[PDB]
Amino acid sequence: SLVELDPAPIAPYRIRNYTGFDVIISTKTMTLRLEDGQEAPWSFETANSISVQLVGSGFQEVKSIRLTREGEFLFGLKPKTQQVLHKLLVEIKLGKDNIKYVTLRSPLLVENDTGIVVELGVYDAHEGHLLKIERINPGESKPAPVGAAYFKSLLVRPDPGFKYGWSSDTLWWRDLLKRPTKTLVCKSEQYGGEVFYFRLHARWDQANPLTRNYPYMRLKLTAPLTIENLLPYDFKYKIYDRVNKQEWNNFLRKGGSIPVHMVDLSHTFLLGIEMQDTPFQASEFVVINTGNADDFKKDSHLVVKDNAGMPLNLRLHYFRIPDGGGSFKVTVYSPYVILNKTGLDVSVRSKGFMQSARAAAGQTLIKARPLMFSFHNDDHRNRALLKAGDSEWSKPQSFDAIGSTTEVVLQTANRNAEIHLGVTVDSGQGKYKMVKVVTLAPRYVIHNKLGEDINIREPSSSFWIPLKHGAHRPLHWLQRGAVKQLCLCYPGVDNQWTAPFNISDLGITHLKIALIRVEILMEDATIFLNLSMEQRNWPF
Amino acid sequence: PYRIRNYTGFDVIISLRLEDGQEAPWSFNSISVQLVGSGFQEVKSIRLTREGEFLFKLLVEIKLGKDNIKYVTLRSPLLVENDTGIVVELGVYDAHEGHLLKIERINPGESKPAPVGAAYFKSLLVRPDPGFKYGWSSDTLWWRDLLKRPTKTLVCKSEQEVFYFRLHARWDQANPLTRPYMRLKLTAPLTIENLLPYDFKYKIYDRVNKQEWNNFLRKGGSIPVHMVDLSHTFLLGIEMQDTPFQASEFVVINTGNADDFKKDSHLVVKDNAGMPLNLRLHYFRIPDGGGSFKVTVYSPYVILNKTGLDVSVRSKRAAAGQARPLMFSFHNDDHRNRALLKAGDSEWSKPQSFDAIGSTTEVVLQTANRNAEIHLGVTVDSGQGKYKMVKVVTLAPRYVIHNKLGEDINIREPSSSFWIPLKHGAHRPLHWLQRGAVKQLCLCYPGVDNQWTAPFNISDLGITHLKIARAGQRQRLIRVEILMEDATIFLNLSMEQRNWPFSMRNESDTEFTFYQVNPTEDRSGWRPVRYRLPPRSIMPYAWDFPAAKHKEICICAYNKERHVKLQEIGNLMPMKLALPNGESKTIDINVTADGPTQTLILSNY
Repeated sequence: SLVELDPAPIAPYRIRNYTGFDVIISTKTMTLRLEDGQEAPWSFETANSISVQLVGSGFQEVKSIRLTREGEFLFGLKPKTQQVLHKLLVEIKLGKDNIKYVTLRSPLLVENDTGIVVELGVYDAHEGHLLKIERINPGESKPAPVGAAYFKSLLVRPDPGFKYGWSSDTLWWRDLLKRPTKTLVCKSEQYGGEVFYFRLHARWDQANPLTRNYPYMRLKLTAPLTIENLLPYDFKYKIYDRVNKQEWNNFLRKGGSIPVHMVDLSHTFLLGIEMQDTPFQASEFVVINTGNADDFKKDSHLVVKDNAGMPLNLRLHYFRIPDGGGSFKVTVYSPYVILNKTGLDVSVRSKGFMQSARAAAGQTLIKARPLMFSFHNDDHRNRALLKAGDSEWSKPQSFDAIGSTTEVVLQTANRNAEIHLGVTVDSGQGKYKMVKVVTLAPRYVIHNKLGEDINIREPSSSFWIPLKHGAHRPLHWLQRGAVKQLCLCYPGVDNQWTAPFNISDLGITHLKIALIRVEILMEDATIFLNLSMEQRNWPF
Repeated sequence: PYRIRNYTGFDVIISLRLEDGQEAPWSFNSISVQLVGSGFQEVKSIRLTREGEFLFKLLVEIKLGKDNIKYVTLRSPLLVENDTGIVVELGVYDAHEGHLLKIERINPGESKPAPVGAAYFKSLLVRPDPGFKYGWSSDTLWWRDLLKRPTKTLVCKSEQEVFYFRLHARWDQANPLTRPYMRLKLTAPLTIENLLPYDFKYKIYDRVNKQEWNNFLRKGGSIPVHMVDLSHTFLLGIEMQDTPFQASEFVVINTGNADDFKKDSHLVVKDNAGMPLNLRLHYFRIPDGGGSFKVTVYSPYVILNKTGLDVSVRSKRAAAGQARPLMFSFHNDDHRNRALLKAGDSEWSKPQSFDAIGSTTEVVLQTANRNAEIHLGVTVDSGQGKYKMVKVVTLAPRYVIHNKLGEDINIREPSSSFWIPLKHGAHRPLHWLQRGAVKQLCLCYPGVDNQWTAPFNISDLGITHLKIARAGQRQRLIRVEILMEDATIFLNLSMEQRNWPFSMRNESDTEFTFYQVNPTEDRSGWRPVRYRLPPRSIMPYAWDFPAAKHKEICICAYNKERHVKLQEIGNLMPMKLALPNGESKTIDINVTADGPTQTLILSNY
């Protein structure tokens, strides 16, 4: 056999060298030589401190670097030339893997918060020469070389394959102390009009005085615009710059987000969408960013008209990227999404407070597409009306109550049956938190697990309907009464119907047929009836 | 399968000799009835297969009862129904000689006929039970007078106090035997029903026959009144015991013939502070009663405070008479009227509907000067059975936790340093919660140097397993059952007395180590917990962090790692390990499904 055990449970450092020089790290016995850009694990087999010497830098070996606390600790490189005090920054981050990541670098950091590879170049602006160039992956950061961050300037460009040149201005920390926020312009090598845009924000602690004497900054590079699609459909979008009059076309799936590097935030630019697979036309342009010269208020809504002409008022959410220096995300969403899960084709109308009732835009027939829904204005007194099949229109229902289940009883046309629906209104899960999801369901659903086919009938009614084994079916039309009931029979002729059982009484109920267990359980405004053969002892 | 009731006023012979007033069974399909000493011939060819009223004047009533037996009452076509609650004596009166012939008792609910032959010539009189000491009816009950005036008040003076019946006579207008085929129903003139959640003492006043009448009525109770006449305008006044309400003013429950007072559809009670409550009065006319009716005092809303907090309700003024159930009304009857709730030290709520029949809503209350919220569940239903006109509004906690672990436990929201104790066998509402879309909880054994568990989502309905351990002790599995009753998510914490969902079975000659993969934003609380699986061993495992979306494990051997899932059946994808002696080993990985348990088998290839 095997040894049965109880389920009880059971290189702590990783050092990277981003200094621009080869380093030698020795404990205060064990040595590790690291090239520039390489990382290696580290363990201590004085206390828990190391000593770092930058090879070929002309700097003394920094002693007594304790690696136990986390944060950014600055050490003074000892041969000061002319009151220059160059600093080595040791950054320690305790990651989620319970491993302290240790970065040896200069205090100037460049953060790539874009989705593409960015090349950072070390530039001598007096000589016109690019000393070195390092690549930064998306979501990563790289520093200027140690020592060179004080004297040399910086340039950024995208990945060469994109054929965009270096930034037309430099990234100089003494200029960034007075002007930390800057749009970085990169001209194209294939089109004079084509111009890639970065947006740079520089940030530091305003209490540390060393940033007035040394580049102790972080330089975050972002996309100036990000477009998120939280509709339940895809769209093709069209960005128009009012200045110099360019238009850029692209595609965006449901749930997706895309960065744009083709617009500058000093220009007024506009968004237009054309939703795919939906009875709506292309939208008009809405102002998603104003310029420094223009004074347009940016649009909070986006109108799409269907093929009949009725409007749908989508909403635009703006989120400023933190530490981004004015770069933002725009999100197109529908304020309501109605899910028709009744099985019957459902018409939805919108009625205002003092306004009249109008039909909803883009209503199709069922297999049921999700229906984007908005009111004509943003009143809390606005309500909606529902119609299921050949039923009468509903009472005014509220789609604003977050986390609510409501029974809706519809009287029906030319008969005395009634349709019973369950309406759930929730907020969308995760990133769809600003979208109110309205599920329309039948209130009663019966499911057959008896092993064979069955016939069901409400006992105040001569109208019977079958139900196959393993098939679920809703119970739409019901006869009027306070308590709702049902009866079962086998499909053989001259078999007898059962006693009536209340289909709204939650719990288990036994029922003899010529023992059947009916369990009755509510789930998201829908009472589910489950029929089964009782495989236990009878209660009497 | 037959039962014959001889109510003819004579003795009959059925071909069974049945005397007058005696019932007897019968089987066999027709019979013949001889009325002995009546001066009539033998009625024969009496079919007993169909139900109804058949005339031969002689009447045979056949009723197919609940015990599917053929009830066969032989009678005259003049029947007196006792639909009152007391025993009624019926007398056969000869008004030309002042002469009472026979006296027949009628129990409540049943009916008794006039004698055959004497119905067409002699009049009738009713009275109550002679233990009540009330005389006969002052007027006579003559059916020719009832053919023109079918509805009357029957008055009975006391023998040392006036008793009243309401008589209505009904018949088929298309019957050819008009001018005595009729039914004479006797009802109480008034019935008062209490559908309040408190008892009251009531008092009936009247303008004519100035006579106050005081009595008591419990909750859910109904009482007939025989001391008033429907020709009199009379008034009802209630006073509820064990309430903070005072006595009510008199409202008009019956108008007279000569008066023009409107019948009050409402009844206002006032509390000890002066705030009003508008109870409603439902009137139900008794069918074929001749205008006798039932009045019903009910509250339009009953608010049940099941939260455990002190709750105030306002109506858009404050509610009157503010756990006992709270009767609630609005100032008027508009569907745009809403209410506001306050619970404890929280702000007032959004406008809530008490008219939304069959609804469960979640109400979130921002508390005063702190960033915690109170989460409530509001359920609005109609009452059960006879309470269907009352709207019942239950205020409940949104979340309730229940300890069935056997030991005491401590609970904590994972974004909070504030922990709450929880004794064994104790229900507790989770009122105050931190803000956020995903509400979570953590458990810990009491005492320091004990670690908290992984967070689990308390809004995800179903079964969730959670691993817990004391300091230096082994792990035990907690079953967390999360179920929604009605605006109340009950969390039940028990110790799992079932095999664990996973069994790591290392059949190979290689020591492994396994851990749950980092999902990364996340709210699983993932920390590194590695387990050692020595060669030829087995150990049950439950997810270390059940709040993760994608859940896989990572097995590790000789600085090699392999992610494997734990729900699929696997694909026997082997893992190649480079051993320090220079050779290579190959570990086959399979997942079998033993019922609810998924077993991971690592073998040698």
